[PDB]
Amino acid sequence: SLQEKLLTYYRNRAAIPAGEQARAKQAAVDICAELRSFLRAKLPDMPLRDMYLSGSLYDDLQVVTADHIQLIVPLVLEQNLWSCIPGEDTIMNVPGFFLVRRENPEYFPRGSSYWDRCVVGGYLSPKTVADTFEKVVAGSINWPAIGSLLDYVIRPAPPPEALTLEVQYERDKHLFIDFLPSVTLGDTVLVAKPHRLAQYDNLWRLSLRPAETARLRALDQADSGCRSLCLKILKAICKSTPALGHLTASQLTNVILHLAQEEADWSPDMLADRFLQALRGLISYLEAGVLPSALNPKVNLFAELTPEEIDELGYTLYCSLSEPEVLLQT
Repeated sequence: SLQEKLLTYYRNRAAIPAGEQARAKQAAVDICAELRSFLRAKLPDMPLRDMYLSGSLYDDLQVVTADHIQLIVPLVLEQNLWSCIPGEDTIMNVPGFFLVRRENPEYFPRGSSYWDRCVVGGYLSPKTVADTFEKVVAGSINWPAIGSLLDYVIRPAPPPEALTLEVQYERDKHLFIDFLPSVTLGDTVLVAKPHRLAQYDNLWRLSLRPAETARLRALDQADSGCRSLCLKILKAICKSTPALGHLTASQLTNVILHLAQEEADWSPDMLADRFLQALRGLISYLEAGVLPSALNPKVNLFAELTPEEIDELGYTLYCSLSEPEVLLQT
């Protein structure tokens, strides 16, 4: 049955062995500690809360192999000196992105904040804040020496991933660590990440992952449902299948959250049914060219995909509907 094929696939392909996940997490802590030391010694004036490791490896959502960690760099902004503006209220008109503006510029003149060095025309530039950390990934830190010292091979990821480090942590296993400079203004948390395409690159991105995955975890906690299990299977398919790799975890997670709004029953025996509904739902969003965020409905999660990527994704999924088991090949 598709049901038993999906559970087999989960067990043998999607689930990451415990050993690699433990070893990857050590590598991340060591890198984070090396970065802590470097910033203490070289950028002591820069105000930061404690950096910490985040993402799907920390909330049991990573699949296939332990290869991706987010290192959150929480910058501290003075709450009276900075405000944020939702992109849809700016002339850029970009939902899910924000400008950050310097406030009280006369009363607290230029220099009253460290972050005044990153201001461009009165706004806190995510490009200038990212560039300050891109200098670290690209190598103001001596990663060869650190790597010899830790027994890892550490190097910058290839372009355009300028805030990402590749870390070979065991023979034959690698990890990508993304350094995410983050600011928090009231209850809004924003991240600077370089983007391919100026429209997004110029603005701070609203962090969506923690709220999306908290919704999913709450839904499953209440009924021990299979929503996460269905998500992980979809992630492992996309990770394992070259055409489908252009789908993101955030996109797949919102497909599942939209389905959880329509279907109350996610008991273990509904996995097969829900898996097929997810495929069909992805097809429908791809044909419309819009996947609204379940948490922020103005944001189109397909906005950054090109139209040919969208057409070719839709085709691959249409080809799989008659025999969905083929998506479980690796």
